[PDB]
Amino acid sequence: LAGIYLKVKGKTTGEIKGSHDGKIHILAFKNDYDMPARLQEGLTPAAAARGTITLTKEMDRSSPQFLQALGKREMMEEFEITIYSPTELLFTYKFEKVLITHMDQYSPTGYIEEIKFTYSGYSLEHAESGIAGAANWK
Amino acid sequence: LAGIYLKVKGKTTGEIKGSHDGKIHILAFKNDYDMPARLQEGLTPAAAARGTITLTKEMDRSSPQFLQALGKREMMEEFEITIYSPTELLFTYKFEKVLITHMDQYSPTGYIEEIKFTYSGYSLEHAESGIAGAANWK
Amino acid sequence: LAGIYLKVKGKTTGEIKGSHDGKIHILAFKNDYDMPARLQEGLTPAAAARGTITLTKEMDRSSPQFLQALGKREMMEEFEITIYSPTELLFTYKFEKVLITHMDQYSPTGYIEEIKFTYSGYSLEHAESGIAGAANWK
Amino acid sequence: LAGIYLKVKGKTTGEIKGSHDGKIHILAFKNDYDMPARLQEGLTPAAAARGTITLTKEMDRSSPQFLQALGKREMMEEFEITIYSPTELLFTYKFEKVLITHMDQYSPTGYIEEIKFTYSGYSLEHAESGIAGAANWK
Amino acid sequence: LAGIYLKVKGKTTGEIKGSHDGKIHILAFKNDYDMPARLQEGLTPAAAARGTITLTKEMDRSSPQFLQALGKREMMEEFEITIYSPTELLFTYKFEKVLITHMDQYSPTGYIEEIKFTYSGYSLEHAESGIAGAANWK
Amino acid sequence: LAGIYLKVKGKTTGEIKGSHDGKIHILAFKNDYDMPARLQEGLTPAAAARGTITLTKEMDRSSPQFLQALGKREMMEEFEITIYSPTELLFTYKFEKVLITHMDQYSPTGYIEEIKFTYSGYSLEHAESGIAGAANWK
Repeated sequence: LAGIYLKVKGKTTGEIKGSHDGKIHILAFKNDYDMPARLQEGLTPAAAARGTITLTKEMDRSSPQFLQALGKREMMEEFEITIYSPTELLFTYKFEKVLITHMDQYSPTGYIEEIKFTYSGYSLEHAESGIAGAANWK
Repeated sequence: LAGIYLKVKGKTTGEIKGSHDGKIHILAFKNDYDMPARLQEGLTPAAAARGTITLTKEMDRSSPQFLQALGKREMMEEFEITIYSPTELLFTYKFEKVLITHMDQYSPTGYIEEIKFTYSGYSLEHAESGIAGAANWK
Repeated sequence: LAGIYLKVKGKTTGEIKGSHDGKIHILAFKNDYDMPARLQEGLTPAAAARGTITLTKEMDRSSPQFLQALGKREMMEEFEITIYSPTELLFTYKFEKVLITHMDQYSPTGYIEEIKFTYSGYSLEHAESGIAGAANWK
Repeated sequence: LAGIYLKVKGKTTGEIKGSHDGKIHILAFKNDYDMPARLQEGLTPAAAARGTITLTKEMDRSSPQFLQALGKREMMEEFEITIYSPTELLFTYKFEKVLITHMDQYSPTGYIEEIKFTYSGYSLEHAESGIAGAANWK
Repeated sequence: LAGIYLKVKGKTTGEIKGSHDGKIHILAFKNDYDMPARLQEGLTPAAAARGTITLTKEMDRSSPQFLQALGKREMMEEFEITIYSPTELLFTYKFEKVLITHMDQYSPTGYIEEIKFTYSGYSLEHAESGIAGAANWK
Repeated sequence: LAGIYLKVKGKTTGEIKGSHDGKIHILAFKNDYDMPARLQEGLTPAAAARGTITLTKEMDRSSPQFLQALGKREMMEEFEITIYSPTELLFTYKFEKVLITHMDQYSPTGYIEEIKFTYSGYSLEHAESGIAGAANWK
C-alpha cells in the first residue's frame, strides 16, 4: 500500500509497532538539515550540522513507547523510513544515533502526534535508480 | 460518552469537579514534551526536559478552583486524563508533581479557558493493548 | 440582559460609567495569569506571577476617564466584572491593586478600545454553585 | 460629514492641509498608550509611558509636508483630531509635543500612507457628555 | 499611461532601462522612513533616521544591472520616481546617496523582483499643487 | 519546454541529474541577496554580503546526491540556472563557490524538497538583450 512507513526498534524498549508488517504508517514527514555557511575553525561538519526529522502519525499503541523513550533519552537501535508511491518503493531513509527530542500529542480541534527525532548519520536511497547518499555514517 | 475527561484533586482544595461521574469534560488537549539533543554534563534528563499539558474547557464551577490553585502554587494530588472513542477507553495519562503555570479565560469573540499544567513524572497507557510508558515516576 | 459588565471606580476620578445600572457593557474579556514553574528562592508567588485582564469595549464617555487614569497611574478603587448568560449571573470577578497598563483605541478598518489592567489580588466566584477562588487578596 | 479629521500646523511649515474646512480627512486611527506596571524608582510616569497615534490617509498635498517634518524633526505646533458620527461630534483628541516618528507610503497591491506620531501631553473629550481626560498637559 | 515609473542611472553602469521613454514601469512601491523619538545627544537627524524604498517590478533587462550594483555597492547617480494617475502626474520622488541593500528575485508560486534601496537625502513633490518637502538634500 | 532548469555538478559527486537534457526541472526559485547599508571599515563587499538561492523541486534521483553534499560540505563545481518562457531563453544565472546550507524534504500535507545554496560570485544575463551583471566573480 502507498505512503510512508517507519521501522523502529528502541535500544531498551525493543521493536515499536502500531496496530508493511511491523511498520508504522506515518501521515507526514519533514526532514530538515542545516549546515552553517561558515564552518568554525577545527569543527567537524557533523558537529556544525543539525539534522531533525519530524513524523506525524495517529496516536496508537506505539505512542506510550515513543513518549517514554523521549523522557528516558533512549536511543533508537533501528530507524528506517520507506516511502511507497504509484505500488512501488520510491525512497529509503536510514538514520543513526536517533534520539527523540520533542513530542506533541493532541486531540481534534482523530488523536495525532508530531514526533521530532534528532540524528547524526543518515542515508537516503532512490530505489528505482539505486542512487544513494550518506554522511557521518557508522 | 466519547471524549477527554480529567480526574483531578488539589492538595489543599480537594476534589475539583464540573457540573464519567466526578470527571471534567475537556474540549481539547495538547501534551508538549521537550528534550534537548545535548544533555548538559551531570544534568538529569528530568531537569533538562520540559513537560506541559494544555487543557481547553468550558468555564464552569471548577474555574475558580483552578484559578486559585494557579496563584497559590497548589500542587495537584491527583491528575489523570482518560480518552474515550468509538464507546471504549483508548488512552490513560497520569501526571505527577502537577503545577498550574498559565491560565487564559475568555469570552466569545461560550466562555472558555485554556489551562497549562507543568509536570515531572508521567505515564501514558494504550488501553486495548496495555502497552504503557512512563518516565521520572514516583 | 446577557453579557459582560464592569463596575469600576477610580481612586481620584470616582465612579466611571458609560451611557445593569452604573455598569459598563464589555464586548469581550481575556483574563491571562502566568506563574513560572520554578519559583525563585525567597520570592513570593505574587511577585513571580503576572495577572492581566484585557477588556474590549465601545469607545464612550468612560473612554477619556480610562485614558487619563492610564497616564496618571491612578489605581482603581473598585473593579468588579459580572457575567450574565442564558437571564442569570454566571461569574463574578473582583480584582485588587488594579492599574491600567495599556490602551489601544481605534476606528473601523464602530470606535473600539482594548484596555489592559494589571492586578495583584483576585477573586472568581461561580454564582449558581457558590464555589470561589482567590489569591493575594487584601 | 462623518469620520475622522486632523487639524495640524507645523512649528516651521505652518498649516498643513489636504485638497471641515482646513481639516485633513483621516481613513483610520489607532491611539496606543503603554504604561509599565512597575514604575522605576524616581521616574516620572511620562518618561515611563509611550504614547503613539497612527493615522492612515490618502496620499495628497500634505504628504510632502509630513515627509519633510519627519526628516527634520519638526514639532507640530497644533495637533487636534475630531471624530464625527451618526451628524454630530463624538470625540476630540489633542496632543502636545508631537513628533512624527514613522511614515510608510505605498501604492495599491489608491496611494496610502500610515503616519506614526509620538506625543507627550494628551487630552480626550467626549463631546455629548463633556467628560474629558488629560495627562502630562502643558 | 498611469502608474509608477523609475528613472535611474548608476554611477558606473550608466542609464538602467527596461524593454515614459527610458523609464522602468514599477508594479508597487513602499517608502518607509523611521525617526527615533529620542535623538541621541550630538547625533544628526540623518544619522538617526533610516529611509528605505522597496520597488516591486517584473524581472527584465535591468534585472542584471541592479543585481550587479547590489554586489558592487554601486551608488545610483540619478534616482527619480514619478507617479501618474487618472492621465496626470501626481507625485515626484527624488532620492540621494542611493545604495541597493536587498534584492529578492523569484518565480511564480511571472518573474518578479523586490529591490530595496537605502538613501540619505529625499524630496517629494505634489505636482498639481507644487507643495514639496525635502530633508538632508545635497 | 518552459520553466526553470538547473545544471549542476558536484566537486566529488560529479554530474547530478533527475529522471533540456541533463538539466533538473525546478518548480520555483528565490534568489535573495543582502548588502548592509553601512560597510564595516576595511571589510570587502563580498564578506559583508549574503547571497542565497532557494530551489523548490520534486524529490527524485538527485535528492540523495544533494542530501549527501549538504552533510559533507561538498562544493558544486558547476551551478547554472536557465529560465525559459513564452519557447525562448529569458535568463541565465551562474553561481560560484556554491555550498548547500539547508534542505527540507517533505511529504504531501507529491514529495517536495526546498534546497538553499549559499554562494560567492554570481552572474545574471538577460538573453534577448545580452545585458549581464556579475560580482565577486572568479
